[PDB]
Amino acid sequence: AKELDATNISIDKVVGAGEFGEVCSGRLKLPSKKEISVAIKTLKVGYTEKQRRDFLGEASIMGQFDHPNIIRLEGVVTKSKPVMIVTEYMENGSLDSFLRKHDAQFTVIQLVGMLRGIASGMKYLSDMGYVHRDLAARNILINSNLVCKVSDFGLSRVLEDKIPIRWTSPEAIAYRKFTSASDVWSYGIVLWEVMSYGERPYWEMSNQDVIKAVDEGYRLPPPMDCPAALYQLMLDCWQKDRNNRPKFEQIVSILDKLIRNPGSLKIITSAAARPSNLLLDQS
Ligand SMILES: Nc1ncnc2c1ncn2[C@@H]1O[C@H](COP(=O)(O)OP(=O)(O)NP(=O)(O)O)[C@@H](O)[C@H]1O
Ligand SMILES: [Mg+2]
Repeated sequence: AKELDATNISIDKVVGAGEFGEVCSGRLKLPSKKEISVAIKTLKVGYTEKQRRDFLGEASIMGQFDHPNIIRLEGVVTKSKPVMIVTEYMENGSLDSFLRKHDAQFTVIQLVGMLRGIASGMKYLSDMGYVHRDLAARNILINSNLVCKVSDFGLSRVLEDKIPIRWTSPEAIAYRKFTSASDVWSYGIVLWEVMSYGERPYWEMSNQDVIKAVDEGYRLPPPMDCPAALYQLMLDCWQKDRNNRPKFEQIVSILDKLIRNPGSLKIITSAAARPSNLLLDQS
């Protein structure tokens, strides 16, 4: 992480709050004198050593990536207090809360563009040997041009040697087997979230029932007017055998084909006469 000079940082307004303190919008003056919009996260006063380590540790992971669909770290302030993390500004906030404001208001192709961005960021993250472990719409940020970027590296780990039940693969729930294929499972959940405009995966089902139902082969049902190609992709991401799930590169390719031939999205799926809220996948 670049150590920033605080004279180049100007804080505007508080836009949200996190575990470690506040999130503000503001401006960063770059060494070239160009000024850019940024988000500024500050570590609360009277922080513990653990809080500082976790706060800056997440920035250290973020900083190892330089990709259009991973949130960009502009730098940190550590040599004065409060400690700060400065990232690119994402005008439309978190993807799940953004989509809930706009139910049924985007085209299928717009939604597919969002999904393609997320998949591309994940392809790079997995190429770099990281497993995110908390890939969920609430951890995707979306900018003024609807570009979606992976964020929140608080649970991320290098592949070597509370976790969000609704987004976690059955094998990771069962015995902590986290791999890039468990992030592909999570991607399938994000795909359902996007096509559902921010509906909660598995609604408010008891966690024990989410675990049992999924292990028994039950899957989230097709969102309203969901293209067949996209529901099939969800089912593929949710294969019981992790070896049968697509790789992120394959997901990017699948979505690129749908963008290239939007007519393919005209084939729709539904399941109105099904016996239960979750759908048993035969496959
Ligand atoms: N780079 C950014 N640009 C604009 N807003 C941001 C940025 N980073 C965080 N925020 C906003 O700050 C608020 C608090 O951040 P955060 O608590 O990280 O998001 P919430 O996470 O949506 N999802 P989660 O905390 O995982 O349940 C949210 O409304 C974010 O969308
Ligand atoms: Mg977050």
